[PDB]
Amino acid sequence: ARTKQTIHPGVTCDGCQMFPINGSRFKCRNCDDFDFCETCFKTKKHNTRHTFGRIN
Ligand SMILES: [Zn+2]
Ligand SMILES: [Zn+2]
Repeated sequence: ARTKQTIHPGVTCDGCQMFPINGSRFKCRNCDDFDFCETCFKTKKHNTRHTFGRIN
């Protein structure tokens, strides 16, 4: 059964252009408007001084 909504309306992964992001959203806390899907957050490097907040 579908028990949680996991689509993030209006949110594109900047790493892979997933749209909309399905699953956990990782928003950069330093960039104004930068987001990763989970695969990209675990897979792609960003700015080493930047940190992501998880939005599930
Ligand atoms: Zn992605
Ligand atoms: Zn950033």
